[PDB]
Amino acid sequence: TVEAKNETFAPQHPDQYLSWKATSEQSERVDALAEDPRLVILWAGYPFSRDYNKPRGHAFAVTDVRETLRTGAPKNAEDGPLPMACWSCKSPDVARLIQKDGEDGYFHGKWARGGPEIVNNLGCADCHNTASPEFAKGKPELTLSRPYAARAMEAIGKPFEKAGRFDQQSMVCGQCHVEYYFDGKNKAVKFPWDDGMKVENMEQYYDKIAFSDWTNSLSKTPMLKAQNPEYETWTAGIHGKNNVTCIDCHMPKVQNAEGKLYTDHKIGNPFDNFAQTCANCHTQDKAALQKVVAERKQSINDLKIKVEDQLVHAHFEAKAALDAGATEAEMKPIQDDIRHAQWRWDLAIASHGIHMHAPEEGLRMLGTAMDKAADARTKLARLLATKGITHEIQIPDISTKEKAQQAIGLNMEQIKAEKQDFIKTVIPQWEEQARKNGLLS
Amino acid sequence: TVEAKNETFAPQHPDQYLSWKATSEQSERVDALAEDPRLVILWAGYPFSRDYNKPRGHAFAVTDVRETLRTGAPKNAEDGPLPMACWSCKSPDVARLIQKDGEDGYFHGKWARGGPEIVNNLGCADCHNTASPEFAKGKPELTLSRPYAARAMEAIGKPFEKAGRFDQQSMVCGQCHVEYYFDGKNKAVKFPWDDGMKVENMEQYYDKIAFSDWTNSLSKTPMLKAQNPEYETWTAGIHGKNNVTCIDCHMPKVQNAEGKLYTDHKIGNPFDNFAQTCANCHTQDKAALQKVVAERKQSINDLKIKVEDQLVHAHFEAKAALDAGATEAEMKPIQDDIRHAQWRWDLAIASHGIHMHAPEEGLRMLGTAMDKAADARTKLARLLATKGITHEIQIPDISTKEKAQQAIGLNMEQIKAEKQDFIKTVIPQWEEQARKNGLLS
Ligand code: HEC
Ligand code: HEC
Ligand code: HEC
Ligand code: HEC
Ligand code: HEC
Ligand code: HEC
Ligand code: HEC
Ligand code: HEC
Ligand code: HEC
Ligand code: HEC
Ligand SMILES: [Ca+2]
Ligand SMILES: [Ca+2]
Ligand SMILES: [Ca+2]
Ligand SMILES: [Ca+2]
Repeated sequence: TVEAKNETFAPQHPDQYLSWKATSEQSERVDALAEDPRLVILWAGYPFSRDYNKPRGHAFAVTDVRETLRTGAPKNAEDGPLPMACWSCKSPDVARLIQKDGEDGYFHGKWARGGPEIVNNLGCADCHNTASPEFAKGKPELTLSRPYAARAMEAIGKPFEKAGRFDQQSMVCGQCHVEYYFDGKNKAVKFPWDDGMKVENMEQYYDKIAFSDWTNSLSKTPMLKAQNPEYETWTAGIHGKNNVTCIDCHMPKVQNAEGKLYTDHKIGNPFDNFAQTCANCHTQDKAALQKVVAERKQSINDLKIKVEDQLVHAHFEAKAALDAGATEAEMKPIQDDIRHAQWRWDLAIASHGIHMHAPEEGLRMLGTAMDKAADARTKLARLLATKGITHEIQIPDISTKEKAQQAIGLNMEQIKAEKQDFIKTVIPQWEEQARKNGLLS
Repeated sequence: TVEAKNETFAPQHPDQYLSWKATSEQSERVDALAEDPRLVILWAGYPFSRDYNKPRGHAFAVTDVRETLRTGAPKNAEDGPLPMACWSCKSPDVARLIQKDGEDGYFHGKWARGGPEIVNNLGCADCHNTASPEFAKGKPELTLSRPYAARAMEAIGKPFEKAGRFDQQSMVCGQCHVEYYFDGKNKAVKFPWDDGMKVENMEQYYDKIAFSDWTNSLSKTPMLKAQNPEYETWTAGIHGKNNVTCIDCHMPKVQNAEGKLYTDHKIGNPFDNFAQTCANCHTQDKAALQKVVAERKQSINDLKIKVEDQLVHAHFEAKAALDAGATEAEMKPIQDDIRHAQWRWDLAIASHGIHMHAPEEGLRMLGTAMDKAADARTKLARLLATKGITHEIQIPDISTKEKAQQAIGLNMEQIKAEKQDFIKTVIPQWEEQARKNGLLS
């Protein structure tokens, strides 16, 4: 009884439906690896070294997971590199499948299996109990449609059904805008929050089970990957500490044409409606506030490049240590430091909003990253020395995305061509099947 | 015309005189070396590695400058390690001597020479144009009594006499609460503010004139020493950007018993009068705001110790490279890194208010310090290796202040005995002679 066909709700809720659909204006897909080719090196061996763009409007979540090189070109339902869990934060068909087949049944198999099932845009049933008779009368009836998120919120002592209205607001965004990992043989989504939401707590959670997302193919380090920890970092920042919710900024109360107030569902940049967002609580003018946010952004960006350069050197130094005959036992302490270094950097800047939500916390995390990178590179220079190398390790040319990608051994020409053929041929098949089954208009 | 004898003003200004005098209640003198022995290594070869306490009330300025091991135990007027400029920020007798002898004549010679002349506590004439007929009538008539401070404010585009009242408020504190160095053959106070007040701007200032405060005796690095940059860091923080002045927090407007409003001159912790400081602008309660502040403090403290431990190892590793035969040319790139890492560390935390005034700036500078300390240790590991040394360099025991000080060759028992002798026999000759000459009641 979850309804994933969002247009079902346009007659009854035009103001919310129309502004929801308007995230389709937020369409520029910015190539983040082209903007920062060092990311290719830090993510070598992981699909993020192939393709990683800045987020854009919710209306594109389904298109973007279909089009990313990360999911590749599966030839059938059992094929492709990634599991069903990649659909989880992209569409209300996930809520539909979880209800129909259960959680274990949803997470089983490959991403490719969900192709003709997960087809409606990120939408009403992701955040709302659209089954409640109250929803058609205009009450939000906010709900956690994702059970792993419900279990996470209980782990940090905020069970969602007991939380008040305002805590629940940020928690619906905290279904997806969080750090997570894939746990178990079915690769089910889990947020690593059992020990708390701080970078140190989560690093402790992964280290006590020896978890790794992948092995960096330069340094052979067992690495952790961070993903957009907005819920965690917002909680740590000044706004979170004062109960200023994601909604206060990103879904403000606005007036329709008749003057009736409703929640703006065009989720995007709060600066676009400054008068209804920051000016509700701040007296400073829009340009003054933009300029503060811009300066924190540039401070964080400058420091983040310095930490990435150290890390690029650490991975290439480890690779030269390995080629010189370093044993596993000689590399272990170095790989510990690189893993912890990169984990702190990644978490610090995996959220594109960190300079706004908790800039001090991002700056703190980068400083602790840089401390471990220093340990990695000092250990490495001593190790290379016992192998008779005492000069500076030279880095290949990584000045562009394409050069960084050939240097780590990716055959990009062939990767892109197989993707192109998959988008062209498989996607219309999936849509044809979904329409046939009544899953898509 | 300058009046250094503060008590002169008691009959006319009881509310201000009484609150001013009450700084003598902030009497705890906390030993920062004992809390943090790494400082003794980073400042090895410099007077701060002998004695460094946290600041206490203005009432103690003249006491603390006379009692500090840093000023040694001069036998006569041309003796001792420090110049006249150490008096500059401690007493209104400085304004009297600058007027009487001029700025050059005041700065010429040793600290010891001012001993029988600089005798009255930090007071009225340091911040007030007391000779104005408006002063006796109850108007502040704020003034910059230090001309080097006046040229510094011009240098940052904020001449004092053109500034509004609110800028002038913070400028008075800004005569002393700043980074400075000693310039030229008479060792004149100078604020390195010509290129601006950011860490990077002052770094350029010093590196452009090849200036060094001292040479670290372990690494032989020509080093820069930072001093309490409250004015610079407060300007960088969110309060300074919203024109919340030093005064709004540290010298608030209060009522006397008769209800007349006056400025509390008991300059201290703004949390002691929360209802008249933070509560003027914030609706959070005291416990909540104390908690956010203590949290920033801990964040900066933790990261600071990380950078310090890196810099402790760098200095000892540089010592070991020198002992293993490294030439000046081989040390030079390492020493430049040490100098830059340590400059950014020292400026980041030499203000004890940074976690309140500009916590993100402190954090940012600490992370850039860390980047340079990393480069130093990496180059040092490579250099040590070319000399046949491939093991980690063992550090001596520095777990207490006394152990650290022995490790850098300070005979603390003799230093302390000499100071005690000076405090016992010279201080009273200075005071008796000041009294005889009418300078001290
Ligand atoms: C399984 C490994 C996947 C893959 C292949 C993708 N997702 Fe996600 N995703 C989540 C959130 C909050 C965002 C926007 C915030 C941000 O990116 O900073 C994204 C974005 C995407 C994109 C678009 C941007 C890009 O990387 O190109 C793509 C292509 C993408 N995803 C693919 C949230 C989640 C989850 C919430 C717990 C889960 C699980 C996943 N994503 C899993 C995957
Ligand atoms: C798909 C097109 C829809 C529709 C029809 C609705 N929403 Fe949402 N919604 C979200 C949040 C956090 C709120 C605020 C709840 C609160 O104020 O406490 C709302 C609000 C509503 C309402 C209530 C009336 C209103 O305008 O405030 C209604 C009828 C409504 N919505 C309809 C959150 C989300 C989402 C989070 C990512 C998504 C997606 C949607 N809503 C989608 C829809
Ligand atoms: C709760 C009301 C929120 C808030 C405040 C935001 N989201 Fe999401 N989001 C999700 C994914 C997969 C993306 C990437 C989509 C893509 O690139 O194709 C996003 C993106 C955003 C943004 C960026 C918008 C832009 O124009 O850049 C913003 C500001 C944002 N989100 C805020 C995934 C999810 C969810 C999975 C079902 C849910 C629930 C939310 N987001 C909820 C929220
Ligand atoms: C509650 C946990 C959330 C979540 C899920 C998001 N936000 Fe914010 N955010 C705010 C502003 C002004 C920006 C733009 C920053 C800039 O212009 O430089 C953002 C950014 C984001 C993003 C990234 C968007 C992108 O395209 O990269 C995301 C995914 C995001 N937010 C989600 C403002 C605020 C707030 C102002 C007080 C608060 C509260 C939140 N955001 C909270 C959250
Ligand atoms: C719209 C996107 C914005 C922007 C740019 C900012 N805010 Fe807020 N804010 C609120 C509260 C209660 C505080 C704490 C200080 C206080 O007690 O008043 C803040 C703080 C800030 C800061 C300083 C902290 C920092 O992170 O550097 C800044 C730079 C800032 N804000 C910018 C309250 C609110 C709101 C209440 C519902 C809303 C909406 C906003 N703020 C929105 C924004
Ligand atoms: C302008 C009104 C101010 C403000 C807000 C403060 N000062 Fe000063 N200060 C000076 C010296 C030498 C010290 C150390 C004294 C000692 O330890 O013996 C201080 C100390 C302070 C404090 C710390 C008080 C405490 O209990 O810890 C504070 C909060 C403080 N100052 C604020 C020197 C000077 C000046 C030299 C002539 C001037 C002018 C100022 N300070 C001005 C201000
Ligand atoms: C304007 C340039 C100044 C100057 C010269 C000083 N302050 Fe502040 N400060 C504030 C608070 C709450 C503290 C205590 C922090 C804590 O409780 O953990 C401080 C601290 C200082 C110090 C150090 C005092 C010490 O004994 O260690 C000094 C020398 C100092 N300040 C001087 C609060 C504020 C403000 C609140 C918004 C404002 C503005 C300023 N201070 C401005 C300045
Ligand atoms: C007395 C010691 C305090 C303390 C503990 C704090 N303040 Fe203030 N504050 C003021 C303004 C204009 C802002 C900007 C946010 C906004 O636009 O409202 C702030 C911000 C803060 C924060 C958040 C930013 C940060 O530095 O982390 C915090 C934690 C904070 N303040 C604490 C204004 C004032 C005042 C106006 C005259 C005064 C007084 C204070 N603040 C005093 C304090
Ligand atoms: C331009 C201002 C200025 C100059 C010049 C100056 N001081 Fe200070 N001094 C301060 C301020 C402000 C404080 C308190 C703030 C702090 O120390 O964090 C301080 C604190 C002190 C203290 C108490 C704290 C401690 O370190 O034990 C002593 C002692 C001291 N100074 C000695 C000296 C000596 C010796 C010299 C000259 C080498 C000197 N001062 C020069 C501004 C100055
Ligand atoms: C280190 C700075 C400082 C010193 C020392 C100092 N004052 Fe002040 N005084 C100020 C400031 C700042 C103001 C506030 C000006 C304003 O409100 O704009 C002020 C205000 C005043 C006023 C105006 C009325 C009022 O209370 O606002 C008088 C009178 C005054 N002080 C007298 C004195 C006396 C008497 C002494 C010595 C016992 C003294 N000051 C020492 C800084 C200082
Ligand atoms: Ca975007
Ligand atoms: Ca992860
Ligand atoms: Ca103190
Ligand atoms: Ca200095």
